Amino acid sequence: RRCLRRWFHFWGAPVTIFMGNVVSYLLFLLLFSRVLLVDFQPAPP
Amino acid sequence: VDIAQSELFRGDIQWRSFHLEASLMDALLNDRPEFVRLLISHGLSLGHFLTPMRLAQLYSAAPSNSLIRNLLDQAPPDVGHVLRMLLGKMAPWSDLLLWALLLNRAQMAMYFWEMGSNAVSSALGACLLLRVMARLEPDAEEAARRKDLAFKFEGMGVDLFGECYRSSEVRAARLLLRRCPLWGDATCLQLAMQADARAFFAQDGVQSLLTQKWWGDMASTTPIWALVLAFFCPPLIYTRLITFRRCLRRWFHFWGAPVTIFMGNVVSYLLFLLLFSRVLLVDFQPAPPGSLELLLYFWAFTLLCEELRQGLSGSLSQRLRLYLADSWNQCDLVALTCFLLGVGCRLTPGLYHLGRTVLCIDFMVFTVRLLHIFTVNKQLGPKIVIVSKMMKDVFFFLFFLGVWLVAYGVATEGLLRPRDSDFPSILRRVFYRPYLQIFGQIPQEDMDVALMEHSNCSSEPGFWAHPPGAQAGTCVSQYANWLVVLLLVIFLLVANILLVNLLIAMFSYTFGKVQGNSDLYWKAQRYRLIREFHSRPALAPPFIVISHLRLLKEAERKLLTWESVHKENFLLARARDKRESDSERLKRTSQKVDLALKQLGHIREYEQRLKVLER
Amino acid sequence: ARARDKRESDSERLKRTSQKVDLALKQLGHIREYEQRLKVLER
Ligand SMILES: [Ca+2]
Repeated sequence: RRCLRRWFHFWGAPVTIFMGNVVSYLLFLLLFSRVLLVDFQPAPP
Repeated sequence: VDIAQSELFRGDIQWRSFHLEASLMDALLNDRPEFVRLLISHGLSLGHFLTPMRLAQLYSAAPSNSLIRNLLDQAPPDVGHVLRMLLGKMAPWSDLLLWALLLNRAQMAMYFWEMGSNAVSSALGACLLLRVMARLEPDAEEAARRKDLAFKFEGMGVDLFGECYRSSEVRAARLLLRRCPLWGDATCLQLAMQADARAFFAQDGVQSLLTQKWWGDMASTTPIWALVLAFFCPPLIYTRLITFRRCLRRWFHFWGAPVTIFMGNVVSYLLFLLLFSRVLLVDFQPAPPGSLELLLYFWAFTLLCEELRQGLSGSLSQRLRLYLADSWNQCDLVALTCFLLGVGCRLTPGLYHLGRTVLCIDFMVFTVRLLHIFTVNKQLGPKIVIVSKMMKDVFFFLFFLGVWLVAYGVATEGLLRPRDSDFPSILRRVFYRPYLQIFGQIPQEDMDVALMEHSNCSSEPGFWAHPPGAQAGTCVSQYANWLVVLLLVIFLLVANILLVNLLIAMFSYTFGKVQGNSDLYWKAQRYRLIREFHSRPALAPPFIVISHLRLLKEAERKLLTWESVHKENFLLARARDKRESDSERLKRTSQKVDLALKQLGHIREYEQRLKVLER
Repeated sequence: ARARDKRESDSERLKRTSQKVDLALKQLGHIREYEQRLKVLER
């Protein structure tokens, strides 16, 4: 289908993968700090 | 082509216009600059030659799906509409030159401009057209050729004008530029402004011309201090201090000069800020606005009305857009808008504080706008431009620093485990406090456990210390405190030395690189400034209101001939210079040698035949 | 294009020009000898 073809075309482009990866990476750090500064406790995780 | 002149035009054969008409057409369609030059050189009546049908043929000869074809398709050449569209809808040679430019036949255009009439005006016009064409060109490679050709014309136009300027200063400068152009209405300079012909404005002649317009009727050599004394002593103008009914004529001459309007405006602007601060720091109160606050509101309203006039008289959408283009006009608009919000919030019963806050920021915008003054001085204008080009380095430093601050800030906070752990404070200790450490504010007693009391705060296992700082956390762990100090050492090393020094290195390199271009850019922008103040009403902003309320042939033939003669002389000198260059002499010398070798062979053959006949 | 560019360089023209001169000098000598022989035969 044309719609599916365009969808993969956009989401398969190297740039979009890069940007998508970057956004995920930032959230990872933000999650990391949240865990490290607050959620980290001697109790079980 | 050399063969044709050698053989077809050896002189042994006559020729006729009709004979050469077909060949000329072929050369034009096939882009044969040498031939078209040669054919015209042979006494061809171009004016009687060109026909509208032929002209249509040329345009039809555009290459395949060339950009020009797209414009023609969207647009019987109908060229006039095309140009009117490209610019914005604000003698055979001229037509041929226009045609050559559209098809990007560099040599063809170059030759036609040489035979043209309005050489200087045409040169800039070509420079404008190509740059617009290249910007719109999608090929992304033809644009490179168009950009190159544009530079060639601009370089040629400036070279010609310099010759004209030297020959007859008053003649060229005044009449040759200030006059209205051909194929357009905006003066010749405006064409340069549209084309962003940095080099052209960079020329000495125009700069001298602009300076003359900048000072208006007053002599361009008037000392600045002398102007200031005159400004504060209006009667003083009539003395011999300023070099240029008679009294009224002189009065308007002095007060109408662009420079005096600028200085008068600057003095008013400073007083505006001084009034602003007086209101902001003292007179601002929750009570209804006082006398001064009202005066400021009226004063600001005058600024708003003034800036409105600028945009309204920069094609409503066209003039609005170009007015918005100027960065300073953007600064004015944002400044005024914030001012309205401040007053609006100020009047509302419940938003007095918010009103004051936004005004304080607004005042910051107005003060920053004051940097426009430094764009006048020739030793500061270039500096301001260069500063604009440093933003690339600053952003690099910020992003690099921002990464490091997050890396160090979070790690330090993680080790300490402060008990406050309140989100606003967390941000303070993660970003703020580390940031200040760059500038010598290093709170050792808030991070080094050795400098803090030991006390029991939380039942959590491990040891704890009580920092004295109010925002340093009630109690911070001390498990691996040596690591915290170690990071502090690393952080200072990286941020406080490596990055800051690296930034200085980038500025040193960037400043050296863009010093040349920045100087040209300022010189070009100098015109835009002068035009802006040339049309501004004489009175100052606080009193500008009244001005707003009050607001509510053969010589040309002689001039053109004068232009052409210098162009012809300029080309001949350049062409002769080429012929006298070493390489050309070497080429011509070698050819003569071959001719000599040829005759030597013939002589040698003659001797042999004579020797045989000696019997 | 590169090879032609080299052949059109100034140095190469100078080299080729000098060689042609020597050839011209050679023929001049032969012509000079021819004139001498003809002059002798003029008797
Ligand atoms: Ca303005």
